[PDB]
Amino acid sequence: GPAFPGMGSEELRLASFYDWPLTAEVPPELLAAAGFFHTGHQDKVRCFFCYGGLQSWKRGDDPWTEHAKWFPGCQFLLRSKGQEYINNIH
Ligand SMILES: CN[C@@H](C)C(=O)N[C@H](C(=O)N1CCC[C@H]1c1nc2c(-c3ccccc3)cccc2s1)C1CCCCC1
Ligand SMILES: [Zn+2]
Repeated sequence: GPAFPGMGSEELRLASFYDWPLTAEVPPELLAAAGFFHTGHQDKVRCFFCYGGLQSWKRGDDPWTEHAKWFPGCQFLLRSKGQEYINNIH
């Protein structure tokens, strides 16, 4: 099951980005869709399922790609995107 079931809702995850500092550079819509919520500190986000954290986002970073790059064992990632997607990133 998820590490943090309370953030399993995409809508709740999106709401968490109200004070996101990088709206143009990395859209909250994409971050939330990819399982991430904003911690509220700097640009630090975390996946509700695997609890993997990511920071220091660069302009044009793709949340799903970074999710698969750093946390390829996440079951939310697997269910959402499939194994072929994860394999291709590695
Ligand atoms: C360029 N794209 C971005 C999204 C990215 O790849 N970020 C990575 C990342 O955040 N990682 C790598 C796996 C672990 C994670 C880290 N999280 C933290 C946190 C952290 C703590 C709580 C929540 C979120 C992040 C604090 C200090 C260092 C790291 S490295 C690295 C890349 C190399 C420079 C430092 C960050
Ligand atoms: Zn995850």
